[PDB]
Amino acid sequence: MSNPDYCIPNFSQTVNERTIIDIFTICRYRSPLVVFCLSHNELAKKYAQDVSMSSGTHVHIIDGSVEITVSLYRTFRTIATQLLGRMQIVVFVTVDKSVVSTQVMKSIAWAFRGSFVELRNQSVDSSTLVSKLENLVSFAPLYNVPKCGPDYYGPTVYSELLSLATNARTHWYATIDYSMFTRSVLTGFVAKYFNEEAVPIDKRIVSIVGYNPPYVWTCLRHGIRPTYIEKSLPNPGGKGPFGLILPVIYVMHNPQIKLLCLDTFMLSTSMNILYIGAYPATHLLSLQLNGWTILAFDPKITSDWTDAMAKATGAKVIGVSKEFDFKSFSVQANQLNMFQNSKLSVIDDTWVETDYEKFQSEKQAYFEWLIDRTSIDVRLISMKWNRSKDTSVSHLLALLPQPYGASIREMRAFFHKKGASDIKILAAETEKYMDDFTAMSVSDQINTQKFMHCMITTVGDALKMDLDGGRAVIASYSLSNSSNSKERVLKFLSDANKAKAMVVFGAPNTHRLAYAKKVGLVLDSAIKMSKDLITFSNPTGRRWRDYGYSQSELYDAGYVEITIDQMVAYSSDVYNGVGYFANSTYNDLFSWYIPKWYVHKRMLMQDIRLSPAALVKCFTTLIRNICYVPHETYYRFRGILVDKYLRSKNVDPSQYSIVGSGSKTFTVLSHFEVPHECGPLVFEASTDVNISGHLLSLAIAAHFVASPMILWAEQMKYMAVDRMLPPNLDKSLFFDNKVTPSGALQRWHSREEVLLAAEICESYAAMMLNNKHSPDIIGTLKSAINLVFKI
Amino acid sequence: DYCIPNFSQTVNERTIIDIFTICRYRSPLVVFCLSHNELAKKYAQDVSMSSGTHVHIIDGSVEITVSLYRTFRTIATQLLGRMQIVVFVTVDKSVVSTQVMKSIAWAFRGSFVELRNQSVDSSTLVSKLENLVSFAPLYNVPKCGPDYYGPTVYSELLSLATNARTHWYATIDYSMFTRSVLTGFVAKYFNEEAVPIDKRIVSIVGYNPPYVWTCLRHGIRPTYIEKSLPNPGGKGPFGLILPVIHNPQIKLLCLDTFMLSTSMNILYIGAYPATHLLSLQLNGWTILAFDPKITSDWTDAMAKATGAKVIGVSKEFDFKSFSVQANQLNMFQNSKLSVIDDTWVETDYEKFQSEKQAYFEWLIDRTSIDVRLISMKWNRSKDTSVSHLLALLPQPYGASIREMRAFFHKKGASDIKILAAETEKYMDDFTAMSVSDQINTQKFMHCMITTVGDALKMDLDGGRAVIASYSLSNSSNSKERVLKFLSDANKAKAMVVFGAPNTHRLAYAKKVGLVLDSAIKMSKDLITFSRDYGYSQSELYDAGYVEITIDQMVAYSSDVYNGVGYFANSTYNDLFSWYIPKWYVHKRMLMQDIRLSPAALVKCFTTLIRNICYVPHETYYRFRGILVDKYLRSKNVDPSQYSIVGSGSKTFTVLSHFEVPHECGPLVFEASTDVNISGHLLSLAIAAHFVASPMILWAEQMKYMAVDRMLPPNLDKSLFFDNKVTPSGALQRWHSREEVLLAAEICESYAAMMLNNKHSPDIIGTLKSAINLVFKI
Ligand SMILES: Nc1nc2c(ncn2[C@@H]2O[C@H](COP(=O)(O)OP(=O)(O)OP(=O)(O)O)[C@@H](O)[C@H]2O)c(=O)[nH]1
Ligand SMILES: Nc1nc2c(ncn2[C@@H]2O[C@H](COP(=O)(O)OP(=O)(O)OP(=O)(O)O)[C@@H](O)[C@H]2O)c(=O)[nH]1
Ligand SMILES: Nc1nc2c(ncn2[C@@H]2O[C@H](COP(=O)(O)OP(=O)(O)O)[C@@H](O)[C@H]2O)c(=O)[nH]1
Ligand SMILES: Nc1nc2c(ncn2[C@@H]2O[C@H](COP(=O)(O)OP(=O)(O)O)[C@@H](O)[C@H]2O)c(=O)[nH]1
Repeated sequence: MSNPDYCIPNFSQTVNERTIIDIFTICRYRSPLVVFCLSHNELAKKYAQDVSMSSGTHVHIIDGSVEITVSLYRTFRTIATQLLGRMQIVVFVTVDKSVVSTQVMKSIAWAFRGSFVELRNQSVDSSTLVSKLENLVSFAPLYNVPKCGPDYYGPTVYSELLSLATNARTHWYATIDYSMFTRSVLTGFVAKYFNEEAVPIDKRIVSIVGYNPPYVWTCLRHGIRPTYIEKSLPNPGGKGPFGLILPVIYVMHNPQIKLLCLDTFMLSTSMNILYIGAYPATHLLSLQLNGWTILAFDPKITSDWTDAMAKATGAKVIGVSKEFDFKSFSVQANQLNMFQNSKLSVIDDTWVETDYEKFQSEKQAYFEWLIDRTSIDVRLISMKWNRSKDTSVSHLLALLPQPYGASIREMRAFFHKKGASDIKILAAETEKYMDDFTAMSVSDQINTQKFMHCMITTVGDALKMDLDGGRAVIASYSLSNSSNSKERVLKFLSDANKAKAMVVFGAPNTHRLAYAKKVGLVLDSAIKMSKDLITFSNPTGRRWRDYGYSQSELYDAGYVEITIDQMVAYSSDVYNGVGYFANSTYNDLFSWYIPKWYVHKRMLMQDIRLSPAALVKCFTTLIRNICYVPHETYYRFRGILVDKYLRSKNVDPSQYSIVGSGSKTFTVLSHFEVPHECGPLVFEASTDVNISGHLLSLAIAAHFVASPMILWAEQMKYMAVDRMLPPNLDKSLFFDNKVTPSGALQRWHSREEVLLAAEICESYAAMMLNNKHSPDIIGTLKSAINLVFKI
Repeated sequence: DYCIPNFSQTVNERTIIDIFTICRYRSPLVVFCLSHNELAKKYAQDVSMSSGTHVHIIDGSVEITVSLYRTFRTIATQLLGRMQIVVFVTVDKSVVSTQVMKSIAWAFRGSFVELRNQSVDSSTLVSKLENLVSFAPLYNVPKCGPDYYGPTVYSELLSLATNARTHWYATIDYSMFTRSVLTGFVAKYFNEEAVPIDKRIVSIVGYNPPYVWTCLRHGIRPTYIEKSLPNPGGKGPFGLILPVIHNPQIKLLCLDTFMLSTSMNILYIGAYPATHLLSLQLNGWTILAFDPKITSDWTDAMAKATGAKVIGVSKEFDFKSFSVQANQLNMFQNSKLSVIDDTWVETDYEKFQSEKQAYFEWLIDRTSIDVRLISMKWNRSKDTSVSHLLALLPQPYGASIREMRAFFHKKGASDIKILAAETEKYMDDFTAMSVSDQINTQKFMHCMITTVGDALKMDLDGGRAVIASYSLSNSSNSKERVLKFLSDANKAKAMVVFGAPNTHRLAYAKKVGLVLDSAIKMSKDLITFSRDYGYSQSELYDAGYVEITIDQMVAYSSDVYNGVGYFANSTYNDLFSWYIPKWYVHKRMLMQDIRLSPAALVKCFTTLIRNICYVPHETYYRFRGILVDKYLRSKNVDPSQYSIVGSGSKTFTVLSHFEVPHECGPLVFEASTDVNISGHLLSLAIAAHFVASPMILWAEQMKYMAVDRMLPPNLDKSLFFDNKVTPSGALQRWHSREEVLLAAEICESYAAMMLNNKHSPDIIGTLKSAINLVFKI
């Protein structure tokens, strides 16, 4: 009949601008999954029952009654459709590690934005296992294990949700936590790239464009070293060649952030470290330090300590249970023999209760000797400083406050070959200084870490840097010029891709921001834009401007969008960063991109880590539930859309018969062709055409969150024929795709079936979203897909 | 704000609207019974992987009461999730019977499929299984009823010819569902009260055509009461001689359900095959049927399907034999009788009618038989005089055929002359009307089963059953008079089922901006639909009436129900509430099996809010302890007399004896006891903002459950799967009166917390005052 208002499926009454807002809102909950591995199936079943009956959590048990790749396929195909349902989902995995390994299950979990718990080692009465199981029921529908990462150090404290003393509330800073998660994942991705490209460990250095403090920690957590690139040097305003002897004067609650601050910076300066007063050095256990050599001096050191430290960090650890001999000015003393003709830095955390000032006289005289050696490239020495008397020092680059010592009096000195050749430190300056430092707030003390970070900063124009050697760079806002910036950034990226460099690029997505503004989600108050020029502002009222970019602009410059989900899942085997709890609308406005050469080299075979599985079904299923679209009816609508499209190209209806089912979109009756800038699309008599359904649903999802569509399109281009699985990868990572008897990934679609889907994409979006879609989002996707399939 | 749980940023009037919208989807469940577990596993995998449907299989690896408890406690939390749920039941009928599984399905607003008799390669079984995958998230079996006759046609969703679309009139279909359920509830009432079959008659207040069909589907006879009788404008003593102008066999159903309303004994002339009768429940009726094509098998199949006593005669009826001893009419001596004459002939039809007319003019006047009504087809080209003609009517489903229906009756015109020209011109006009206007002429037939009278004045002796529909909420009835009428019905132990707009639910829907004044406006309790009086739960409980939801009525009535189901829930229908008399609630409903329970409402709104607002499971109970702390402070209870625990098992512990003043108390708390407040009361207060509420029926049951209570011996114990049972096999006690009234006392602050102060104080107020009456001292 006439009005669609009294017909189903119904888009006209169910999808208005407020439905679109609601889909945006629901996307903040799009990470419901917990993957929990344990070796006791009766225990799994008990907690599965407890959490589903008490909170409605959906529960699955992969117990080995079914072959593992089939059980994964069944379980995660179901889950993929449900990720926007706003209900928790838990998969218990109780098969052996030899059936599905820790690393494979963690990859799958993170590919579905889930938290991951591995406890299969544990006995049935293990207090930790029972604790984590009971936590499922206490916290559901939330969980206190982070998603997509083992650790979290933000303000959220799940135990506060259970305390009457806090009114059973805790902090929740989604954007800040997600931004930190993102910095972590980008670092992890570069770590994975180094590993995949077999870069020598001493060349695992990444350039961060723009000073970004968290990267020091994230890089050392991943065993790579950071260096910042700044266009200009703000004046430290102190004495010494560099102004770091007394210069003028995100959330991360790490337990011993004090010792982490110095040590992660010092581990940047050199792969070889002399550490005096090392015991216990428990904060080092969290880092990845393959390729580092740590010579540790302390009377408390045991054989047990050394072995634990090398096991946990991977560094070469020579632990000697002695006091250091600061009286012997010989390179042959203190075992410094191994550091001959090598770069070395020294972390001195020794101190004495009585005669401290004169203890500092013996060490400083040792460090002044050691700092100008010639058989050892001595790079930097860190020493505690508390001088009540006046003393002159040689080769002193930086006399610095402690950013995490919180109103204490002790200071830190840094010896360097190019520090001041002579300088007398008086005690009234330092007392009046540390008085100023004691006065400043907690936040202000921490931020003096900038002064330590100057020493691992480079001035220069990032757009002019040398990109040879597969150089790794992380770049977003600061990657820009003062002049002609957008054009210069895209040329730089295009050049970087041509050079086979690894410049990782992020930017606000123009058409997603414009869409979120148009439907009324983002206000002019918070973010404005004219064309691709965007003005941001926080409640503080500080404004900054930056350019939005689109997928087709980047592809034209040789760059392919990848999601944060894909980066962390791809990097799962080396990842040692933080996870997250909530998704953030603000973060979802940004897209991240990697150069085309690396996608072609390493990502054309779509295992689950590089797949769109966690986006390709959940928006479609949400809309079908809201709009009353039966499963088979959905495929009928696809057929009707293709019928209308072919008629608009004056294809005569006798050359094809519409089927509109899940297996056949239409059947070709007689030979015809459709003009297309990537074609013509050719259709042969007596064949079935089945268009690419993933293209259609990814085009919807690209309205709301960062899109895997370009990476998918390159994979789809590769999958015109069967492709043998890579021998170096666990076959289980391909569970979600069809595999032939020969062990090959089975072909997906012809180029016709893909480009036909691209051609009807706009009308599909208009149908599913009741003409409240974005033609611009569709158009940039369509243009990029046509470049992928360029003729 | 940057804290969780978070109601301040998550719940605004727009969230409230979205909750109303999600309530249209609150019937996601399918219960599918079959005998083949590998088939069940295959389609479970197919529908969950393709559409995300949540699937459960009850296969007997776990004892049945525990499996049901586990499965449906889980499902109760998910009913507002806007995702399909399928429970496959593969245990034998001996483990859980068809009627029990159907009662459970419908108590959870589900569709129900019973196919456990089928073999693994049954084409019907596979067909219904594949339908799950094709239609998901929808399904083409109706919820809460076997049949459906509305305009929604699921096959059309699959056809390119229709553009893969079909009709969807949620409000009209749910109103028709409602009529059907109200009828089946009265049929359940008649059965529980063992009313004799001859007395199973219900009065419908206000003319409402569909009730004739729903009543005969349940073996009940309808009677309409209307305050004023508009004369139809035609000839004869009642104006029914030429008055001024879905189901595959609605033609035959329309006349026959009406004719079956007039007498328990029927002479059916020309009855074969009468397939449409097989769908009615006709226990208590006797049908004498004449047709040559009648066989013994047709007779047996007819009595088996309907429960009627069928005498099938394989002859032509003899219109030439003018004695009560002929045509076997002897079985009807000293009883009522009506006659349905479906015969016709294509040669000499006029003379055949002439002879039949002579026969019926004699028959209507018999004295050894009380002949109530005779119907005959009428197509005459000659002028002809007629005696005892009560009505001469078009066939409302006659499309454009030229045949009429004559109705003989002892109170018809003693003699009248029917002019063929007049009837011809009447048929000219009728066949040229639109189909809708044609159908609406069935009101002339229903005139003959309508009584004029003020319903508020009617006699209510003998447990009389009345369906007031919405009619008594019309503003021409002062609230004062209706409530005294209802109060008198309850005291007289009558069964008047009463419906009315719920004043406070409607005001809330308007306040939040769901309903516009362009559609509905209200001043206090006077409501104008674009007019009725709204009623509230506290007004009606004072008049002896208890709210019951439509879900509970159909689940309670499930073993006699033979009505229609529905597919969509409807915002408009949910604005209304239904009420039954307290005396029946106390007699038959205080033991809460699953049919009379709030299980399908008490979890799904709370879980939905907790998901939106980031409320952990344990944190929810901490909030409840915090609310109780504040309440006790506000009553100047010294905080050293209690310690807040705020957990699922203890709300607080009592340290020293203390008391709280209360109009139903005082509430007494003994030292060294744990107090656990009634969580169901709090959840139902939320649900009552959005849909009709089981709160008052629940409260009566809760009052009964201060102590353990033995299970009713003549009910399948599996209907009690969802409540705790004691070692000795009793229903375990629920809560003390202190624990219930404490909940009522904090109810307002709980709704303000859960809905970010966008709740309705009036809805909470009417519930709290009714609960206090339930617990009155
Ligand atoms: N991973 C992946 N596999 C595909 C893709 N397209 C086709 N295939 C293979 O072909 C099958 C289905 O193709 P499609 O017609 O796009 O169907 P779909 O993946 O179920 O998506 P819908 O068509 O919307 O139902 C899958 O089982 C794949 O193994 C694709 O885009 N990505
Ligand atoms: N079968 C049944 N049992 C009830 C009902 N109301 C209360 N109970 C019983 O009383 C016990 C405590 O009830 P409540 O505290 O009111 O509610 P609850 O089911 O525990 O749910 P929450 O307290 O909200 O978490 C329950 O575990 C039930 O066994 C009811 O309506 N039906
Ligand atoms: N492990 C665990 N299970 C629970 C907890 N609370 C409830 N459950 C499970 O959830 C089921 C449902 O109980 P529920 O409906 O919440 O009743 P209630 O416990 O009295 O509030 C129970 O049978 C328990 O198995 C809990 O705190 N821990
Ligand atoms: N029985 C049945 N199963 C289906 C149908 N469509 C999909 N499925 C099942 O659902 C599973 C998931 O299907 P889908 O998500 O479309 O992926 P794909 O069919 O493998 O490309 C498949 O293993 C199918 O067997 C259908 O029309 N009937």
